[PDB]
Amino acid sequence: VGALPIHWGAPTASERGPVVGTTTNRAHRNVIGTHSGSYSIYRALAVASGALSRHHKADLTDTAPTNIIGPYPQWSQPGKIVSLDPWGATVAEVFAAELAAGHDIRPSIAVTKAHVILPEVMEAIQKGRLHPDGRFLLPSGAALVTKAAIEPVWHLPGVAERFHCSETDLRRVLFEETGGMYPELVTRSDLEVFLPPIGGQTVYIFGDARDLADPGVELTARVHDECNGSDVFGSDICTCRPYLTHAIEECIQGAQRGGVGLVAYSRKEGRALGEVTKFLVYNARKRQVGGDTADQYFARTECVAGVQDMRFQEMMPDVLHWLGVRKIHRLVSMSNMKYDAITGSGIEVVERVDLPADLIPADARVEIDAKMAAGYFTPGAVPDADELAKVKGRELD
Amino acid sequence: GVGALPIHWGAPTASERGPVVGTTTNRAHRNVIGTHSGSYSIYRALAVASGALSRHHKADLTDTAPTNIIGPYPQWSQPGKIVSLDPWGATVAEVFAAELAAGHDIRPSIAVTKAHVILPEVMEAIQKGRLHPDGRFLLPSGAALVTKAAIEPVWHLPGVAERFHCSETDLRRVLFEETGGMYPELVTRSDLEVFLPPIGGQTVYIFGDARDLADPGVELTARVHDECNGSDVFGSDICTCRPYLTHAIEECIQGAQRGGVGLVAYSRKEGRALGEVTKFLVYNARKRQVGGDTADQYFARTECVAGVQDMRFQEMMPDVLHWLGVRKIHRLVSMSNMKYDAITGSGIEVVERVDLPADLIPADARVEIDAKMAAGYFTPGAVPDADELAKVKGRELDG
Ligand SMILES: O=c1ccn([C@H]2C[C@H](O)[C@@H](COP(=O)(O)OP(=O)(O)OP(=O)(O)O)O2)c(=O)[nH]1
Ligand SMILES: O=c1ccn([C@H]2C[C@H](O)[C@@H](COP(=O)(O)OP(=O)(O)OP(=O)(O)O)O2)c(=O)[nH]1
Ligand SMILES: [Zn+2]
Ligand SMILES: [Zn+2]
Repeated sequence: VGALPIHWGAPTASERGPVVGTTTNRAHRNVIGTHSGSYSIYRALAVASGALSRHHKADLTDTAPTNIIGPYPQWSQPGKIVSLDPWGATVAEVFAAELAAGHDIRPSIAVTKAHVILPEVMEAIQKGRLHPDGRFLLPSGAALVTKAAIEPVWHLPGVAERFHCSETDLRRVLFEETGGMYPELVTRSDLEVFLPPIGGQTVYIFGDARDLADPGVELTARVHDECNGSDVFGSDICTCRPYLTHAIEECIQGAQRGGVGLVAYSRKEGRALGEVTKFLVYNARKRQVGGDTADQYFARTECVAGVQDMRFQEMMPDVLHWLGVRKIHRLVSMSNMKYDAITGSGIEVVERVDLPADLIPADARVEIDAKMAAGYFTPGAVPDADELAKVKGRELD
Repeated sequence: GVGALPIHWGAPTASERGPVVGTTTNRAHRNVIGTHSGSYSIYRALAVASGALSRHHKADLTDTAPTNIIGPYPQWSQPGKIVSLDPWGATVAEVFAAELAAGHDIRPSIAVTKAHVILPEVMEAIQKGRLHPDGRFLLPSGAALVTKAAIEPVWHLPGVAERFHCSETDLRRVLFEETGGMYPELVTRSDLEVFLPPIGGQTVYIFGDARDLADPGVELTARVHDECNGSDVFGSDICTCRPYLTHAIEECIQGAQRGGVGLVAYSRKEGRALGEVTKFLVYNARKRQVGGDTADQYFARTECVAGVQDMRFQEMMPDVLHWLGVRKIHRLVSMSNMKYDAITGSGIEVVERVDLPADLIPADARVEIDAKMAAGYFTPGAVPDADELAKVKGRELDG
């Protein structure tokens, strides 16, 4: 009849206990916050307008994962996974008794399958770079994938340790810097788990999810942070979608050669500054005295945002650990921030696959040159001060 | 010091309206619930906790101003017309220059810039002769020249409540309860009317001249598209989303080329605003149910998981149109009766409705679009019957 305890990192589901973040019975709630990231606000609108009963509980029939992921040892190693719930995809199975007992437990992960058709993959086929095999890649250009949507679930003591500050400071600052969101951050130190109203990520798996846990199977992977204006709209000011679709191409070939491929797509728009800040910086970049130069790229963000980047890649490897990933043979990525995080978490990276020069869009030179000067991996020449001062950016029109 | 500046929502001028002060550098100046950047205030907090970002930092807005002048328009002050974004949010540096100088730390909630967008479907449209570069709107590279505006949410709680035909205090209590107590000020600070929710906003892509949006004598082609990452980015063939998005973009480019103007609004409402986890759960149940993935079961599968078919509440979606001065949409590249009802209900005339051509429906999206048509989505001709909707049109899992 009371709220179930949570022992983060315990080796069984029973011992770990379920994340109860629903609101149908507040005496059962054992976390701060609520499911579905931002979309709790829309659920509130649906309740307030009469469309949805505040008493509704999901019918989870037939929703269970299409592919079995874990459990793996990483799920129970202390401090290893702190920003998602390793049991979040299998709650209907591992918490069946708690559900029947009356605890309204929602999945925070869902696993299904798809056929993804990307125009860049269809072109890769037309140009003889890819050849359909009928298993991973079809003649239509469709790739067969497993995909997993993963919503955030933060163990605040683990997150604090991840960031080298005390938990009470992390929680106080979370409370203050959001204008006082969730006073239980400072008022309920007994609650260790937080469901923030932020986007999560989506994992695309090419081949067998279980091979992600076998470091003897060659793994091609990219962690991609959302860039809507490119990932969807193809703006030529940045490398994002070209890098994403190049990685997808490489992942398909990886699977075809008998390995496995992984793309994680994490919702951190604009370096987790959001899109308004991102567009303000573009304007400042193009209007500054001297033109849009690579040697001012980072400074223009700094002046608006007070920081260069807020993605905190130190939590990004949790999804890899959830998947059992223990080694990445081909990391399709250049960022030294991502590379240090992944390898700093124990995961070997064998080959770093930089973005081929011919995929850089017409107004993305400023970005990629600044990034290589800042330490992003490249096999070739790093731009020196003189090359960074070239006005490589297009004028405002 | 000075107290918090009052806010008179929908006042005739920026000065009378008052700035949205949602920063945290000075708590005494805050005059709203919440903070800027939607979801991304959580990351800002992390940056401050880690010591990477000073809690005293304030934006240098030098050179950030809109690339295109949007408004002001009468709709910015019509009662209850715009309740989910701040019409002054793009121009705070100009219209609240005084208050900034009096020490009120005021951030934009809107940014307006320009871009060259290069979509593969547009390149292919050129190869097939559906589109022809003109050098001004569409380049031979396939790049289209656009103005784009990122709009983050700013809610006037009394106006939002009215829009939903419920009392303001009921709306605010339910927002508080159903989020697990997100912002107690919702129930504790009835004097604060304005709420900055931690949700995504939208991005408007304008083909041609933004000022023409306010001129109903200029032919407007428009789509309001709700985010579907798994299609809009990854092209899953279960749904129509990216085909509809890129079809609309093609139509907007052409509209601008003929002397008109185009608009695509891209709103962050993943999975009918249920989010992506619920969306994937429903796909699984669709494909495993007795009798297979059929269109007459499509909406039932969502209701069983989510308790509703849809949470996007299109009732707030026309606000951006009114912000842009749109009074008439000559070609609405959309089918949803929910969107159409909200748009016309809000006073915007719609002339032609442009359905998704049959040949752009992906291989496993037949279930979706048939169910939508049978549910009342616009279609130029016949709607499917009880039979037809009962055909197992959906691919099996793995499949
Ligand atoms: O000028 C820019 C440059 C980058 N981004 C954002 C988008 C996202 O937050 C990330 C997109 O790409 P990716 O996910 O692949 O990250 P990265 O740091 O560029 O590393 P790499 O591509 O080497 O993996 O950068 C901007 O908003 N404005
Ligand atoms: O099976 C589905 C069907 C739809 N969506 C969501 C995604 C988003 O919430 C919207 C996709 O794009 P759009 O913005 O164009 O909405 P629509 O209702 O289909 O109306 P129309 O396309 O006719 O304008 O529907 C799902 O999550 N699963
Ligand atoms: Zn980008
Ligand atoms: Zn879709």
